[PDB]
Amino acid sequence: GQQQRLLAFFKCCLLTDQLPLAHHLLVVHHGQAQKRALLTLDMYNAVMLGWARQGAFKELVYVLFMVKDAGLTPDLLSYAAALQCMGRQDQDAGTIERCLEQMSQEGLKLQALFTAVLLSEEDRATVLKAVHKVKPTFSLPPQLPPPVNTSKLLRDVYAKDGRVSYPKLHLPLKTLQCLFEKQLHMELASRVCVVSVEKPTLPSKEVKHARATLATLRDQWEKALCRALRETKNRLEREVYEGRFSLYPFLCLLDEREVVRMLLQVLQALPAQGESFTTLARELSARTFSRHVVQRQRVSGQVQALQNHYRKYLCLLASDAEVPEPCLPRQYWEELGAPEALREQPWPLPVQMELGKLLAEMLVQATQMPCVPVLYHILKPHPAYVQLLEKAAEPTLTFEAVDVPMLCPPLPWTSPHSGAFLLSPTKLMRTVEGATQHQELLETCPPTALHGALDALTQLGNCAWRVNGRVLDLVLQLFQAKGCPQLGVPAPPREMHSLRAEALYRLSLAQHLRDRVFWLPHNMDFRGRTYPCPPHFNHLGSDVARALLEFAQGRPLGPHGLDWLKIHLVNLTGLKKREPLRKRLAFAEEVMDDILDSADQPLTGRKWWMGAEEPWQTLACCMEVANAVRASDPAAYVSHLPVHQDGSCNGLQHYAALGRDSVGAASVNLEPSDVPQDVYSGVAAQVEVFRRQDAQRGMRVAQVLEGFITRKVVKQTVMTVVYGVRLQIEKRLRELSDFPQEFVWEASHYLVAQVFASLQEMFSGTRAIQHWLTESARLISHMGSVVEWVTPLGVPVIQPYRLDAPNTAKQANGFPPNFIHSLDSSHMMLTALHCYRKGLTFVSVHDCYWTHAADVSVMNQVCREQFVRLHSEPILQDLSRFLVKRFCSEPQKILEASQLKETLQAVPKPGAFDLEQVKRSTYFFS
Repeated sequence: GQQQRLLAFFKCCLLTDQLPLAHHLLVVHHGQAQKRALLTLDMYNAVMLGWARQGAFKELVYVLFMVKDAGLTPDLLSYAAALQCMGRQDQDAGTIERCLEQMSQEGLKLQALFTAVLLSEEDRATVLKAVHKVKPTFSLPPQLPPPVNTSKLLRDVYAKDGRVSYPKLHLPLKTLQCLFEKQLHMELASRVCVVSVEKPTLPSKEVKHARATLATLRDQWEKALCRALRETKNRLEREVYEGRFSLYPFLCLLDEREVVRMLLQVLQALPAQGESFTTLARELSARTFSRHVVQRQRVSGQVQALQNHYRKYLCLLASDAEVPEPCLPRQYWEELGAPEALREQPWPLPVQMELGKLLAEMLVQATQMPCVPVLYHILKPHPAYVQLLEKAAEPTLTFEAVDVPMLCPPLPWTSPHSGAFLLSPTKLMRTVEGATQHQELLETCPPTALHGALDALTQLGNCAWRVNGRVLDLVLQLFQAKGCPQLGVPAPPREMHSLRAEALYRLSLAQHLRDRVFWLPHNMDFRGRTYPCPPHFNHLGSDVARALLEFAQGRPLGPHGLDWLKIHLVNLTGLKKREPLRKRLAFAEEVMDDILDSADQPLTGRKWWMGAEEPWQTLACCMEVANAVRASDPAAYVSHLPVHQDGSCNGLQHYAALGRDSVGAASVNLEPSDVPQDVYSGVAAQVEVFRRQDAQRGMRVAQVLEGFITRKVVKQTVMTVVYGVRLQIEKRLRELSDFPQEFVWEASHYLVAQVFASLQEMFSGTRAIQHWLTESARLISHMGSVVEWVTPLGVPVIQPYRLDAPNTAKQANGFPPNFIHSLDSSHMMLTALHCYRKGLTFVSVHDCYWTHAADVSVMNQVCREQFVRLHSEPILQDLSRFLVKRFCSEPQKILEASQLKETLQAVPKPGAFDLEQVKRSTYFFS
């Protein structure tokens, strides 16, 4: 604990150029025997590096003398730093020769020092200049091409074959450069004012009085916060000289005015309900770190180097510019020469928490509101303050530049730490829980294994997005004047105000991005799932958000694209959902008049779209069907709107493929069919028979649920049971007012149990695979080991559930769903990478694959192909061998590891289902 803080303290002092300050602490700690024991070679090297950059040869020699006094043998870092300081001071050749004589005798080879001990380019250059001055020639190692993954699944993606057509964005290179400059200013400020879409309040004395009081209050808060920052900085500095670890350099990394402004912005943004103190502290620490990194890059010229590099990179992503040899974005960034920043790595979690907590305490204490403190400590905004904000109705609402989607193409994920936002540090793992373990597995793993995940994430991020003007205007009209809950636009009206605020933020961002093209990067999850980095405007949020968001890129519909759009509209409405595709197209032809009338008069018309399950998506597809038919050639028409191709229960499909089941294949459309089979309906029928049995039993849950087990409710329960770790299922039951809501929770639980039993009874492969996975997970957790496994792609995935040791039951039940999510992510990533080779634009929303109408058929075929290949590869056998080699090889717990050996060895036997027919399955992703 303390050692990590001390190491963080010394690295932070290098960034603030507070070398005397850091050295004073080091000397005091060295004097104390107990503190000296904590002191380590890495800390000594950090002080050495700072003094070497400062060029203080005498100070560096004193640090080396301290190293000898401790008795530690100087490492490669120590010698690289001594050489760099010698270069900085252009010291005589004899001293450099004596330093190289001390090296290797007690400093290892100079080649090893250059290859390892990664340092800033200035540090390397100074060390090399010293070596050049000294007699040795240094023998700089030559550069070697980056390793390329040889895995069979990824072989096609990473092959050197030239028959590839990588997509290029329509926007010109110069326009992309201007967008880059706008994004760079956004990152610089980490704050962008966005106009509110709420109807402006009439100007009045009370509203104006509230605004004037608020402005005076903000000025007072600013002054008090600045005074508090000065006082805290002085106290921390006094502690540092005294000899006690402080957060003074952490506070100095960012300017006092900037820290005060960020604190005031957090106070403003804090919602009426409030936010957890730990979350707020984490947010403040991460923000301080991001703004510091931005400042360091601009002052040190990393921003200038980034401008040059990124401008060169844009040629690949700009249609007008051309690159002679096609490459993936990460490969391009690597061939150009990734400028890896050292600061990219974050502070230790204790230090981050301490900093965030201190800033939050400063905000709470400093801010005072006449009735006293604005913030109450689970921080709660003062009720009068919330009322004042409501009366003021400020036109502009400031959001974080990270929260807003980037106006520039996302930077390639050359590494987990270095990707997405160019100036703000973005970790690859979305999940906060078990973040350290999640990324430790990623880093230990060879880079080639994670290349596929990085490339897929970059490809999903690269896709352009634009808002729909017509949909946005109609939604604004409904939102501003009252609201339509059934349609999905929140009314002004706990949950209600939060929903209204969420709609306000999303619509405000859409208004800000009224006609600009915005790029949102995609951040992975432990389950390998892909989630957009922008929280406010991610497409996953809602149906209205999906309707607003359409691909900026324009794709010709093609000969069958119009048919795909009409089928998509029928699917979106949900009418005739389990009938053949030809029938769905025919139904679209039958309901075309309603389709057009909805497209033309959403508010005052037939309003047929409102009846459909997804009203806004139905309206958007209506608009694109109207535009298609109106256009002289529908095939020529460019349809921005995404076309979605989900595949029933993907997890159930994975289970049936993993353990070959003929009935399972037929039920989940893994076997060629003409009459599509609804899995949800079959499971509902089994639930109904079990319902009759329970009705015979004393329990009345069945009599309560009679006639109240709809396909939609069974759908939610099936998804939860398979690819879920219950709230949605109970909510579905609540919607039915007729259904006795006295047993909503009881009914949800009973439904979950019955659906799980039904799924196991109908599907032999599903029951066998689930049973083996659950038993293996339980017997792995038994040894205090969280069940980790490598996906077929090669990405490490580790379950993060912990109890303050692994929980045997949480891991045991979680493992089948997490494994299913890992397979789903692997299948989606293979589909995305192959589609990228084809040139298709692929984005994954939840479990649904989204692409342009022309691209739907090719995406479907790629999906089928990848699925076949994936399952044909021995997923079960490889998992069994992997888990044996990992957990079973445990001398400490060998006694139960032998029983785990037996359990893993008894893999579920495959049945008799041919995977090849999946390709010929029409309804697999229809």
